[PDB]
Amino acid sequence: GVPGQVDFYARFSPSPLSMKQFLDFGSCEKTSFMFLRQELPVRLANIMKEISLLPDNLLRTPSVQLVQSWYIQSLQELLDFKDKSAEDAKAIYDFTDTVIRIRNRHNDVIPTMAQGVIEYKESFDPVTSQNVQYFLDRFYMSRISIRMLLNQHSLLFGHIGSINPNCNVLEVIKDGYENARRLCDLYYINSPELELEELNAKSPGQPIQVVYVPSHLYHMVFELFKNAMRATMEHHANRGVYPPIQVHVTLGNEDLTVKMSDRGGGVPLRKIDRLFNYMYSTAPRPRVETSRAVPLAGFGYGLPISRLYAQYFQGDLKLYSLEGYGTDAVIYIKALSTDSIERLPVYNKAAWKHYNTNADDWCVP
Amino acid sequence: GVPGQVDFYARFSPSPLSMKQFLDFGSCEKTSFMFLRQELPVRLANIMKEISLLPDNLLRTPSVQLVQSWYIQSLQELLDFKDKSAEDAKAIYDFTDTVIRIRNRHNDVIPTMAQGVIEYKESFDPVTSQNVQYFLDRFYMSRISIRMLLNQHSLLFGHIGSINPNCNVLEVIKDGYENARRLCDLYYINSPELELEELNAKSPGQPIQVVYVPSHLYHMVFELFKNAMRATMEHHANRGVYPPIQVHVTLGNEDLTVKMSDRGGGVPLRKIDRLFNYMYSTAPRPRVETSRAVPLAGFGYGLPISRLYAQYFQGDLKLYSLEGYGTDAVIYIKALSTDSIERLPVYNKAAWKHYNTNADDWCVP
Ligand SMILES: [K+]
Ligand SMILES: [K+]
Repeated sequence: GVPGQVDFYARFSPSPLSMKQFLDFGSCEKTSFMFLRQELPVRLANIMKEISLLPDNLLRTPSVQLVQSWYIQSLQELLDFKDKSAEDAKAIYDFTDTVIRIRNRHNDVIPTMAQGVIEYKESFDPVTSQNVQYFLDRFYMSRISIRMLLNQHSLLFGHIGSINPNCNVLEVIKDGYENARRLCDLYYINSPELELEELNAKSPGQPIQVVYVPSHLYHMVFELFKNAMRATMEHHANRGVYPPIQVHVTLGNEDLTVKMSDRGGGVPLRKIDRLFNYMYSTAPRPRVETSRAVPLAGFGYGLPISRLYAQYFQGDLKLYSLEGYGTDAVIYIKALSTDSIERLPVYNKAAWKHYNTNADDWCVP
Repeated sequence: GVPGQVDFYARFSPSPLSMKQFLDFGSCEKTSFMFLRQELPVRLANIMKEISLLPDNLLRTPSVQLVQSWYIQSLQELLDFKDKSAEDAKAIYDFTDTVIRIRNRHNDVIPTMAQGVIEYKESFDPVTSQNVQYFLDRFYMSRISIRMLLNQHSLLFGHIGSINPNCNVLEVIKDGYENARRLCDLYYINSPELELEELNAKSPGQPIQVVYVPSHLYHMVFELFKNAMRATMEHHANRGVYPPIQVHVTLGNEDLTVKMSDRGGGVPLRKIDRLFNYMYSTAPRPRVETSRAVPLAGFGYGLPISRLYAQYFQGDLKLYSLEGYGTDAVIYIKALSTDSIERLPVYNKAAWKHYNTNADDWCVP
């Protein structure tokens, strides 16, 4: 059975790696094969059990059925190697090929799962919508983790893979700003300027670098800029004077922090968490047949996924807004590669109970 | 039995009031009596069941035994009225006297419970210390609620009680600043200046007022100033140049926000929650027999209790710090009295399970 393969591997826990451990891999293709031939089936199988717990009307959508079919095909291909000899040179070539194969094929899972959620809302619940939120954080975090392993192995055996041991933080920030700004200019015919301030408390006046995945940092800052820009342009639309977006970067002993500050009018505290809510953030997918500029907010789960990127390596992404004034968004990244450990979801009794269960200890307002 | 009185009333839930409802009371002593003769025993009894669930070595301390004895005496005195005639003028005089009696006697519960926690740490656990954190938020929130009812009734029948329908927010802030500053000058022989900015988005350039309890707002800002000041003076000690504390007040449609910003060097994200942790924040009580200035941090649970004040009426108090640079503390208050509903703990099966129970669904770092 294919349910049997899934059940067997889902019993196991994923094995989180530190950023330092990823970095030591890039220094032996055989040592990666032995790791990944178990780890990948375990990671795939754990998340696949949760897909199965989705509301039937979500599960049954064309998009989710497509995504599930991809996971099933991927598992079966990796489980073709379970016994195949560790000493065999063809098998490891075939593995690195299968990994490269799987990586370079399904870049589309994130918007496709997001289409499934649209298909779900369109044809059809508050009880099960808590399940959807729980699942999607776990699914997308799992995906980040699985993609990380596929990317490292394909880059090394196909800068230490996708890790830059010396990630230039301000450079990434400025690239994120310029790319967001181009989109802002397109949609609003104007855009806020950037004011960038830095403090290396660790070593004052020296460049701020960390061991990091640059494309992760990019996704986070690019998405935050888009959000800051939209808030700014929509708030000050009447005045025609648009306050800059202010970014403060600090390297401390333990935390790299990127604070992004806008004067876009804020959101009250009751509402601010909606920005991280999949069911609320499920906006229409921009249509192909138009020359009209793409809006800076909408489809694609930019903010919730940005936060998952922060949290993946034990960082965080927090928003706090002052309604009527503006918003601060703060990225927290671990300054030390040894503190940077994968945050991985695991399927077990506790995960299953979350889908099948549900603060009585406080009086309701 | 006295356990029996407690059990009977603890079955009931506390009945949270809105700020608007408190305000309508002050417009009929008889209508308050009928309310409080049930509500007070219910509130006392619910919290008393949780005191009983404390670790034995905490429960048995002299200080906690004293506090429990006060709760027991208070309950017994209010339950002297349960049947006594609602139409009787002497009984209502005797009730308003009993309420006034109870209020004007035990102003000391908060440091006394905090002494109990010192006595507990001194002579004696990580499992039960989660119970202590859970209890103390609930106990101190309960206390705020019970004191509120005692204060309203004693003020009205002994500005709408302790509620000011037109609380001048900046005035309270400046009073909090000056009082903190005097203590800062005493301990550090210097202090940061205040920079105060305001925005009434609701009605631009008009004074910012809300329906609120001024002494609650005072406690919050005074405690935050002390914290901002200590961080500032201790960070910049070598330079002898001390950056101002910057406060931004905004009235929006739904939220009154007070942002307090310091350049006191911050705390990494791993540690920032310790400021709200009772067992970690349990510092030595300042000794009487000295002329040495009292430190701005230490004994008394200022920050955790400040946050309980914010949350009591559906507000919040959040900290976010940039390690190596500084910290923002944000008070969130409901702008509308009708959104301002008491947040009350309730004893039931769920509360009991919290003491007798214990994220397996994620991999540990
Ligand atoms: K598992
Ligand atoms: K109860």
